[PDB]
Amino acid sequence: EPAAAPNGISLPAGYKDWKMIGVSSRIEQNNLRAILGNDIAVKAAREGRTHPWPDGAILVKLSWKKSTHELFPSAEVPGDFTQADFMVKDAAKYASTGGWGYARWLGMEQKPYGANADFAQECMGCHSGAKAADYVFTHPAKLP
Amino acid sequence: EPAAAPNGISLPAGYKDWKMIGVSSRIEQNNLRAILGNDIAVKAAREGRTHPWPDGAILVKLSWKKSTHELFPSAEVPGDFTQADFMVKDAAKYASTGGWGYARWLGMEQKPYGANADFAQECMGCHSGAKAADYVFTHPAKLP
Ligand code: HEC
Ligand code: HEC
Repeated sequence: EPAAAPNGISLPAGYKDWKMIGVSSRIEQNNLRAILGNDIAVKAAREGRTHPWPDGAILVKLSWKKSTHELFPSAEVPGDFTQADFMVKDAAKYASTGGWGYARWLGMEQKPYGANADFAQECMGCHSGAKAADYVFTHPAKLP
Repeated sequence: EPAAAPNGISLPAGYKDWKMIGVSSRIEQNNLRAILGNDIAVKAAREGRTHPWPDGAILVKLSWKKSTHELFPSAEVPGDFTQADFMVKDAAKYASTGGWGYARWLGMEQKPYGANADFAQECMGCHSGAKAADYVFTHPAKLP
C-alpha cells in the first residue's frame, strides 16, 4: 500500500468502493470533486449525526482537473486525478485538530502529502471556519 | 415504490448505495452530477469493457442544482435534487434505442418523466452523438 501520511494515518483500503455523500466543484481550483464515506460516515451523513460526527467515520474527497467532453463541450468532466483527501474521526486521538485525522495522497502515484507530522495545521487553517459543523464543510447531497 | 417509467422500466432499488463511476457539471444546466453504476457497470467501467457495455449494466446520473457554500463562496455544492437518470443495458430488449433502456425520475418525489412510451427518443436525440462509444458519454474517472 502507499506510505502512511506524516501523522501516521494509513491510506484507507478500497475507498474507491465507498458510497457517495456528495459532489462539488471549486472555482479557484478548476476541478471536480466527489465526497465519499466509509459505512460509518455514510450512516452518519444520512441520519444527520454530524454534531459531532461519530468516531470511526471517514470522509474522502477525490479531486480531478476539469476537462471537457469532446462530443459535448459544455460538459465539464474529470481529467487528471489530483488527490485523495481524508478526514478520520477520532475525537480523543485527534483532539488537537478538531477530533479529525487529516491526510492527503497525491495523484495516481499516491504520494503522501505534508512536509512533517504537523502538516494538518494547514487543513485546520480552513476547516476551523467550519467549526460550527464539526469542521466539515460538505452538506450531504439530498436523495430520496 | 415509485411508478414505473412510461416504457415499463422500474426505478432501480438501492441505487444510492452504488459505486461511483464519475462526476460532471453541465455549464448550461447550472448543475452538479454524480454518475454511479451497479456492480456489472462498475466492473465493465474499471476493466474498459464498454465496447459495448455488458447486458445488465445500469448507469445512474444524479443531478442537483448548483448552490454556493455559505462559508466558502467559491465552493459550488449541491442544492435541490433535480433528477435521477438511468440507462439499463439490454442489447436485445432495447435494440431500438441503442441497446439501452432509458428512464428518468424527477425530484425527491420520484415522479416518472415522459409524455408517453416513446419518451426515450428525446434521450436518443443526444446520445446518438455517442453511438460510437455505445451511446455513453461518460469516461469513467481515473483512480489508482
Ligand atoms: C473539503 C474537504 C473534505 C470533505 C470534508 C469537508 O470538510 O467537507 C476533506 C476530507 C478535506 N477537505 Fe479541506 N475543504 C475545503 C472546503 C471549503 C471544502 C468543501 C468544498 C469542496 O468540496 O471543495 C473541503 C477547504 C480547505 C482549505 C482551504 C483553502 C484547505 C487548506 C483544506 N481544505 C485542506 C485540507 C486538507 C489538508 C491536507 C485535508 C486532508 C482536507 N482539506 C480534507
Ligand atoms: C449523461 C447521461 C447518463 C450517464 C451515461 C452517459 O451517457 O454518460 C445517463 C444515465 C443519462 N444521461 Fe443523457 N447525457 C448527456 C450528456 C452530454 C451526458 C454526459 C455529460 C454529463 O454528465 O452531463 C449525459 C446528454 C443528454 C441530452 C442532450 C441535450 C439529452 C436530451 C439527454 N442526455 C437525455 C437523457 C435521458 C432522456 C430521458 C436519459 C434517461 C439520460 N439522458 C440518461
